[PDB]
Amino acid sequence: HMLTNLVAEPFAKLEQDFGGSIGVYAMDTGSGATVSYRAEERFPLCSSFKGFLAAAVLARSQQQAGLLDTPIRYGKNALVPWSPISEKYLTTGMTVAELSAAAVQYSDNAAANLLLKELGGPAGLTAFMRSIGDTTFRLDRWELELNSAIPGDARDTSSPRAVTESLQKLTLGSALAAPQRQQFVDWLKGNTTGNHRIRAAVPADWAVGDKTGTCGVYGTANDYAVVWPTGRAPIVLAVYTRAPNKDDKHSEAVIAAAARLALEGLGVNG
Ligand SMILES: Cc1cc(C)c2c(CP(=O)(O)O)cc(=O)oc2c1
Ligand SMILES: Cc1cc(C)c2c(CP(=O)(O)O)cc(=O)oc2c1
Ligand SMILES: Cc1cc(C)c2c(CP(=O)(O)O)cc(=O)oc2c1
Repeated sequence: HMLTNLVAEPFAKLEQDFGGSIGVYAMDTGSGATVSYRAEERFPLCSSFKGFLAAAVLARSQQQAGLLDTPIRYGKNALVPWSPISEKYLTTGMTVAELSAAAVQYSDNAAANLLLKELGGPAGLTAFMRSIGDTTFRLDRWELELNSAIPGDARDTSSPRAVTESLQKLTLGSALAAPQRQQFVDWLKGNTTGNHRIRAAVPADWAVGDKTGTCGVYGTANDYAVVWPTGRAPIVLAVYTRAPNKDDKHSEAVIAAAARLALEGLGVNG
């Protein structure tokens, strides 16, 4: 409660300058201290579901040996906008692991949709999240229909708190077996799309993995991350934004600034 009260005023100023709503939940996994701002509100997931998608693939790989090596072939009709890796292998195919890495590290849309199909669609990913104790997450649609980000629409949303809680379980807790857990961490650490978001608030000598999302309407974009400061326990945090008007633009700088405030609220110098 004390740290949440500590950052309420700066968060309100930040979201008023942004012109929308900012949702943050940050957890110090050492002390258990947390910072919350709109942490229970629903925000569109956008591409941030793709991280949980790769975790679901890894969970299944614990039950099905060789799943990660399975080649997947696809047609030109799979190549929806922003498929930067999968479009280069259209004439060849890619493995499940390569699709997962592309979905996490390049936010590749075709890769995400192909893996969603393997897992039974949006309801299958939602079922995985329920299995780890997340009752908030819901995926309803595919890329790119899930970007609609309609105000008040619960489809394809979660809350910052639920995102952080599930991310902790999958990267630091026991939701995945140790080898799969480290693979998930390694994919997040290799993400290329988040340099202007949470990472922009993280000192160079701290390890960080993240997954971004950008819906492109209603000022809606996000990032979640696990941060390993040196000499203390890791921090898990989620930063989500939205705004009232369809033509409102998202802001990467606002996401980075919100991450800075969350870390400052936890007393993590850096
Ligand atoms: C690779 C892929 C992509 C999509 C979008 C789907 C869909 C949704 P649609 O294409 O019907 O709009 C359902 C499905 O079952 O498989 C997919 C596989
Ligand atoms: C896509 C996916 C993956 C897994 C591991 C599950 C689990 C674990 P399961 O009990 O099936 O072994 C529960 C579930 O309901 O959905 C999933 C969806
Ligand atoms: C059409 C499109 C698709 C994506 C995946 C993006 C992303 C990557 P994401 O943040 O969703 O992971 C950033 C962006 O600014 O525009 C996009 C536009």
